[PDB]
Amino acid sequence: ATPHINAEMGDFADVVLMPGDPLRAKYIAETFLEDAREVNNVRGMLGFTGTYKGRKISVMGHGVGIPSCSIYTKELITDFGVKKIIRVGSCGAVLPHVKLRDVVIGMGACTDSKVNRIRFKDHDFAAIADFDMVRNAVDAAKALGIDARVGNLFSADLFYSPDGEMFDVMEKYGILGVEMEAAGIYGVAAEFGAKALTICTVSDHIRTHEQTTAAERQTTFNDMIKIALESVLLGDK
Amino acid sequence: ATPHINAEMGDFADVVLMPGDPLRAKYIAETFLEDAREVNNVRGMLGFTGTYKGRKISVMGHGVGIPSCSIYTKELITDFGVKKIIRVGSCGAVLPHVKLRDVVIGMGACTDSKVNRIRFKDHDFAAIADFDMVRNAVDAAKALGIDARVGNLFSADLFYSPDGEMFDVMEKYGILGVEMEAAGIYGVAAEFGAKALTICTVSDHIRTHEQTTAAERQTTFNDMIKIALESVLLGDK
Amino acid sequence: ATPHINAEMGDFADVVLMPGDPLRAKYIAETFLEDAREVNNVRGMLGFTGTYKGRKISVMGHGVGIPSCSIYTKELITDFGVKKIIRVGSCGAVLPHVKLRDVVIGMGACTDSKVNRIRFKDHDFAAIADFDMVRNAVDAAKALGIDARVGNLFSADLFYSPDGEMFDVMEKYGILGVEMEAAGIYGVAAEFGAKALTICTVSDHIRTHEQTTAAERQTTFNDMIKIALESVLLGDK
Amino acid sequence: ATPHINAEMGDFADVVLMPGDPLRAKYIAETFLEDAREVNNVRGMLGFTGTYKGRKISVMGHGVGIPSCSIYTKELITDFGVKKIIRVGSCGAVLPHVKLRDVVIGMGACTDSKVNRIRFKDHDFAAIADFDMVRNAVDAAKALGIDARVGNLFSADLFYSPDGEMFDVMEKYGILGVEMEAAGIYGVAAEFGAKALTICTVSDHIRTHEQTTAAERQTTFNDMIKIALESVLLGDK
Amino acid sequence: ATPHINAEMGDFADVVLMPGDPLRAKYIAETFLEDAREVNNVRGMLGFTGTYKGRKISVMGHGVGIPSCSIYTKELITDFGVKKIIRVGSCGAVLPHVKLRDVVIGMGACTDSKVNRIRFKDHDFAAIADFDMVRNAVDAAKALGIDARVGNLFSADLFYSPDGEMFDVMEKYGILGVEMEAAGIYGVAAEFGAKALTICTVSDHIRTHEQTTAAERQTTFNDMIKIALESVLLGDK
Amino acid sequence: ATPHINAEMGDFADVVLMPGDPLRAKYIAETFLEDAREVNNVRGMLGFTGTYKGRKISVMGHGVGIPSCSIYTKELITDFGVKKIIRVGSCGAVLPHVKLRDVVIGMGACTDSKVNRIRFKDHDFAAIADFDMVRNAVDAAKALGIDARVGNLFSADLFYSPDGEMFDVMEKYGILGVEMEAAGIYGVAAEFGAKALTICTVSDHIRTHEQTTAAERQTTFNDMIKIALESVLLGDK
Ligand SMILES: Cc1ncnc2c1ncn2[C@H]1C[C@H](O)[C@@H](CO)O1
Ligand SMILES: Cc1ncnc2c1ncn2[C@H]1C[C@H](O)[C@@H](CO)O1
Ligand SMILES: Cc1ncnc2c1ncn2[C@H]1C[C@H](O)[C@@H](CO)O1
Ligand SMILES: Cc1ncnc2c1ncn2[C@H]1C[C@H](O)[C@@H](CO)O1
Ligand SMILES: Cc1ncnc2c1ncn2[C@H]1C[C@H](O)[C@@H](CO)O1
Ligand SMILES: Cc1ncnc2c1ncn2[C@H]1C[C@H](O)[C@@H](CO)O1
Repeated sequence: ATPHINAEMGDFADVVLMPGDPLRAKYIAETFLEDAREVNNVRGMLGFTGTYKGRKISVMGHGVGIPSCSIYTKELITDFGVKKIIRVGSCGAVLPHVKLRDVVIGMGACTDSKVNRIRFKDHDFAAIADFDMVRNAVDAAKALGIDARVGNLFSADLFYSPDGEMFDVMEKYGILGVEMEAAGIYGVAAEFGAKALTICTVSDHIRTHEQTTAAERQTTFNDMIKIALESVLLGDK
Repeated sequence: ATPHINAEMGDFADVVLMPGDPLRAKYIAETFLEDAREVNNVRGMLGFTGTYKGRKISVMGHGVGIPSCSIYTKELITDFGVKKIIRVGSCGAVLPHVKLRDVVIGMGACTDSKVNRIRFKDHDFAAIADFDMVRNAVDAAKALGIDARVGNLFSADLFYSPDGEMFDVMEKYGILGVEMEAAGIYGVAAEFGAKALTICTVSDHIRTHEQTTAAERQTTFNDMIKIALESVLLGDK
Repeated sequence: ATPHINAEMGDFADVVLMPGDPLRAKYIAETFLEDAREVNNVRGMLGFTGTYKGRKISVMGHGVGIPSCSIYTKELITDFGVKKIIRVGSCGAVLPHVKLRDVVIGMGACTDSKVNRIRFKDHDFAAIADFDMVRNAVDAAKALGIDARVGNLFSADLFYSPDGEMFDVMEKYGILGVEMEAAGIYGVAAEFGAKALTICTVSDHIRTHEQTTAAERQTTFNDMIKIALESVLLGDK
Repeated sequence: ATPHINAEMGDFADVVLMPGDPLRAKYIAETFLEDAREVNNVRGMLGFTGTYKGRKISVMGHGVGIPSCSIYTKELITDFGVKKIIRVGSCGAVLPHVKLRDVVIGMGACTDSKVNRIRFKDHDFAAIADFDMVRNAVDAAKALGIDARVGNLFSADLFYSPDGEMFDVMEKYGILGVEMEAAGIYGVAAEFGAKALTICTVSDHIRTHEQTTAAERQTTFNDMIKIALESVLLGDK
Repeated sequence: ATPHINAEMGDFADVVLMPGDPLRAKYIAETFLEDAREVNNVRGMLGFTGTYKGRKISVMGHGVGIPSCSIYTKELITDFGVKKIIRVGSCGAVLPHVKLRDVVIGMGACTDSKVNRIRFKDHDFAAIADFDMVRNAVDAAKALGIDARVGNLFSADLFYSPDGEMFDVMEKYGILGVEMEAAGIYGVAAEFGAKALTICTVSDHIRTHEQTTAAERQTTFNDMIKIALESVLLGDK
Repeated sequence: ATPHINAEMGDFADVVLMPGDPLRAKYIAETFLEDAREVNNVRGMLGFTGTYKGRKISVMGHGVGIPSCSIYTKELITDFGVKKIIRVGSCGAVLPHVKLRDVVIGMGACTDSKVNRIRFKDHDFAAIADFDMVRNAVDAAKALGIDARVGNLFSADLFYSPDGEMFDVMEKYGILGVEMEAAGIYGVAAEFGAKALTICTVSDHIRTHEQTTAAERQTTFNDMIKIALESVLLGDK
């Protein structure tokens, strides 16, 4: 057991999907996983383990922010033998052509956090996902009839940033989505020799304000989970 | 309502206690508050509002990490008229004389996060608590027969830091406890003109390893809540 | 003796009040101290030792700037057994509400200097004063019927800064006064294990642009001194 | 024409392969391109344009260092309509498993330079290659039965660094190869909206200390070129 | 008059020699200048104006540290028509071959202060002296038969630096002397359009720990003054 | 031989003139040196050795950028006995009074590169040239009747800087010319124990956008060469 995970080696699959909303852990378990079992409840961060088409998979939230997800991803890697971590969440878009409900795959992740500089002797560490996982997610999406967008995400420490102009810089450099974990998870993965990938659906615009019915979300959300799960099966091949 | 708080102005008291463990919100509500009511459940972050000796008070978790707590504290201040925020949690000690179960009041808060530099034009912003709140907590503790320790806390972005030596620097500079929110909350308070204070009980040593029975914790925890709540009443005077 | 202080262990009291102007030290000693004697003259940085209501007390200028006061405070602590240092000076206001002749107690101090970053491994070190000393100062003020504002000061390296935009930043984040020593003195207090406090009187308002020099301004300066001196008496008890 | 390129819009193909050694460009053009003609000679930075299996292709050295390649890639993109840039060079390994003659595809690139910080408001910009170009390169390698490692490269500013400790840091975080251009080229691609990729062959192992120069090493260099050229053909389809 | 100087235009010469210690300014005036007249006493920072071989000259202390010297140099340049500032202070030696009483001309000045970074958008500003003034000092020394090393000085913010290893870095890069003003004075000269030069007398050796001993605190301190004064005459010619 | 130079000790003179463009190195050799002999061709970075008025002299390109020039200067200093490096390149003017064809002597060199910060523990290293070499150039110019400004140069990493406003900062602080090597060369000279000086010919004006036009690309470029060569002779004397 670890400080934030009351479980033992083997309780988690070697692949773990992690939503930002804690409530989504249970939802994913009862909707996509078979024969699921609870493996953690520490601090209310419910963790589950089951199988998807025979493949063992676990699901558990990571909390909002690099600090929070750095804890869970780290403990899972070093103490529970986790090899892959797929973050499934939302993101705000700064580009005009990126619309709500669009699926973005963060091959890379910029950030204004200092965690990676702390790790890389104050130099620039390119926080990146595992290449194979990226391609697995892209193909999985294609197979479902979805055209995902692959590029850079921006992991912000402040949802309410005082530097509004930074969003302009993000757009100017091709940032596809703004979230709050990617860079941190990728940093942890590199630090402890694991693999990671972040998949997000555009929840809103950081310049205007589009609209998406309640159904659209729940539907696109299921689509994102399917992409993640099927990407794992492609990876196993 | 806000992105992370599904409530309206008035649903929260002007004073809010915020634990790091989400589960503690409900516990505090049913143990110390009277006539409590649920005011939020978004993303599973239960929020409650009641009265303590006639004084209106709300309680709700803030999540682990500066990013997470910066969201909640901000939304509460700007959209729900909150004037005071008291964080109640745990902390790791680096000083030999600071023992487990000790109560530490963070008058100041150092950090390795970049949020404050982002706010202060890359200069040094002294993340501090409201002075009156600090003295209210100190006196409240005294009245309960508890000698609190007042000084600097260190808000770390990484629970599992690669820079072990930094803990040596912390000890050399009088850091009383290492946690993961203070500096961020104090930053938000200064940014939006509110008042904040962080109170923590030593959960462990970052050099050795003492011991505290399960009872000791639950007991000292109740003590910390009492200190916080009574400090509010002293502030009202 | 030291390179900057030509005196011997014992000449100084364990409590030293330090104004920026060395001629101000002479003023303080002759005005408030009984049986005072000059204990230092090096570089014209006058130092004195006498008694206030029977208590042994010393006063000595610290020169302008963090680099200057860092030397004198350090030497007083490591070579003259000084346990407490109270800076009594002036500052410029940036807050509309902060008026001329207002007494400000710097519980914390922000800064443009990099001295604390050098000390704190390039991270954010919250330069704060000793809690008890702040409490004694506030209680002393109250006793004298003098209102006192407790908060953050800003220790600038350049009295004539090339970027006036920082002033709006200070105002936005609640800085009570701009001086040039507090942050440095607190760094030294932490590094060498001593206690320090900074008290200042608003001599000018950078906002409406206005200085203060008259019987009223000189009356307020004396009040600050009285606050400092009486605060140590309360501390002794 | 430009200050560094004495040619006209149309002389270069929309895809340019760029080695660090200008003499290497001559080698590539004569070895793989048909009906190739020199399109630039300024500063001895030879440039050529020809066809590979009917496809118009150009090759031109980029000089050593981020500052050098930043100029040429920028000009090619903004003044010569170049849409894709493929860097084909060498790198030094730090990972025990990465062997000599191994082909490394830099999906991302870390760095000691501050060029991207200047571009990204002093925050962390993840310098990454174009996903499709990386995918085409990997598929091309596969077709040639050539194994290829996809990951992070490290673009150093100093071939002779004063701090060898950074090498252990690179190894700990999985850097596949150390070169001196990738991070800069990716920054330029992002700033000016173009697509770029860096491919390299391990010419030396900084670990066991060993270079590679022979028929086998030259065979591997040609494979990298073949990979690059064939990757563009796949992209066209 | 200015904030820190009670005088009027014309009270100072167009060239001002400035030692860190006000008492040394007084010594210089009484020893080298004829018709010496005190022009300032604010904060005890003595300033004098007189003649040397018919040439009007001023000498005034600047206090310890960059923040202090920046004030006086600025005011002199913008309100008193000062064209040349020649600092005549002391310094600590780091190089083995540099001994006490040695004269050093700082054509350049390194520093760990943030003032120049504040002025130069966080980039590296090479704080250098006026070339003509440098040559004048060299020639002056030659004529007087006094040895003088021309090179880089280090302007430290902390006389009692917590980073001892930095001295090794200074030595490796040939820093001739360690003081606390050069880089700042040069920053002001460039910002406010004036010329400056720093000349120092090795006061002590940082390695051997040998301070200014013997009656060699005069003649040597005088050599520096002689050179500075004679350098001015050469410049006038 | 070295990694980037195919030659042996003795193949180069103890003094090497270095232009950024290899072709200009070739021009210098054939135009100013007798018995010119090509000593290197690796990567096309032409190097030559011959005699000028009886004095053995070498000239070799260093490529564009700090990373490039650092390599060649380093290798020459540690493996070929080079004692003096005199860069003879071009530069862009920011000051209104500086016109094309103007000669500039960089006694100092500012920069936005991180190389010196890497060498100097993130502090400010004043990248300066060798004083004697500077004076030799001034005197040489005087004798030849060629005007020359002695001052600060700016070594930029990005020829196509995204920060246009920085040019205004350069101008305000009197930067004579903008190039891409000075600060780096000086960093190497100090690190590896050698002497260097950078002389540049205003190639274009950053404001007016006037490039090197007319047949004035020779005689002027020659003045620079004449000064550099004659400065060496003076130094030998
Ligand atoms: C403006 C902004 N910044 C950061 N994250 C944002 C955002 N707008 C939306 N998000 C998304 C992604 C986060 O992970 C999530 C936080 O609730 O919402
Ligand atoms: C080593 C370390 N770092 C940061 N926080 C620590 C810690 N040891 C204990 N804590 C405490 C305070 C945090 O808020 C909490 C996280 O679960 O545990
Ligand atoms: C407006 C302002 N800025 C910086 N320092 C100030 C100030 N007003 C007063 N001071 C204080 C601190 C210094 O020690 C001194 C400088 O005049 O007075
Ligand atoms: C070990 C090492 N370090 C830095 N750059 C290296 C390298 N091995 C190869 N390179 C590459 C990138 C440059 O363009 C060039 C320098 O020799 O080769
Ligand atoms: C060892 C050392 N470090 C820093 N500054 C030093 C020094 N020795 C002498 N000085 C100089 C510069 C200051 O202005 C002055 C303070 O005593 O002496
Ligand atoms: C305008 C400008 N900016 C940066 N470097 C410049 C320049 N004009 C000329 N140069 C110089 C220095 C480089 O080594 C070379 C590149 O063309 O010319």
